[PDB]
Amino acid sequence: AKVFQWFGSNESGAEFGSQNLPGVEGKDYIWPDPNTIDTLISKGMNIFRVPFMMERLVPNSMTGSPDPNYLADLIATVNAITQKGAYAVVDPHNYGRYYNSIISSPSDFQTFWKTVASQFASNPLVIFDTNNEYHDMDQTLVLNLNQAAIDGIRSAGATSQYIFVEGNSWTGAWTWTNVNDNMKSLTDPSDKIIYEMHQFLDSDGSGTSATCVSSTIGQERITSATQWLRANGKKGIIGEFAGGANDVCETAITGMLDYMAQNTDVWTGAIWWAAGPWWGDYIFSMEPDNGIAYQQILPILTPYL
Ligand SMILES: O=[N+]([O-])c1ccc(O[C@@H]2O[C@H](CO)[C@@H](O)[C@H](O)[C@H]2O)c(Cl)c1
Repeated sequence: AKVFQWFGSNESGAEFGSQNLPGVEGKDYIWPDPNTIDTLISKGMNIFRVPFMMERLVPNSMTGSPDPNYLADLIATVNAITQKGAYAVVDPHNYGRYYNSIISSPSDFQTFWKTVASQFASNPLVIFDTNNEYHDMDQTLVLNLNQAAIDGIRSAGATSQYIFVEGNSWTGAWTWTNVNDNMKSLTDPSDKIIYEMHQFLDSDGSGTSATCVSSTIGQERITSATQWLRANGKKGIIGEFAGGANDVCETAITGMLDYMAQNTDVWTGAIWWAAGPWWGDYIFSMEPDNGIAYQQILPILTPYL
């Protein structure tokens, strides 16, 4: 049936308006629509990544208590995804930073992660994602933060769940081998680490242009990462990727996914960026029924579902 272990979409919105903390639900940010998630599940997607802000979930100090109202909506979003059998990725979309400062204390980060994991420890369809897109920060620190997250998660008794770890350089697949080699050393008593890498297809890899470099750029940019995963005995996932609704990008997307389908010994699947209810005319919107990617990219993703 399905080609990959996991194939689905980011469900963005709870991390919107990040300049406004705590911000106001329904004004600065919004949670995903369970009904449009239901539509994507019906099409065959089985994984939904849910960005949220660390500061909204655990304000002021990451070692403190959660904010009950924001936590309630995270739980509602997650448990609805998982009630249907799909996996829900809990993603503190924080770039290795808390109140815009590098998270320099692995012990504080471990406590944050025990707190979060304790809210989901009996749900085997939750996936914990240590942090979205570490960047511009010490490389040993990135390793140590990922390890601290794992340690906190497992200390909470959340042992059935996969943990998505992310590297430096915005966890890019194309820069993985030269930047993130030290990530090979991460340890997990559950043996459920997945190396989450992101790959955009525009000139600079920022995912801000709908134009892709070429019809083969996706395969090109993930090839070395694929060899690093295999040689190091690791498993990976593409946790964010996108291209514009045009021929070159559509061919790049197909070529990337086809290459990944030939390498499922290491690639567990792929997650599109992004669906969510506040994208409007976003160049990559996967939100049913009118997102441009839902209209023009989903027909090329269904062959893998
Ligand atoms: O590796 N690079 O040469 C490179 C990586 C990332 C870049 O831009 C960032 O891309 C992120 C997504 O891949 C995005 O979230 C972030 O906002 C961008 O700054 C560049 Cl330009 C280059």
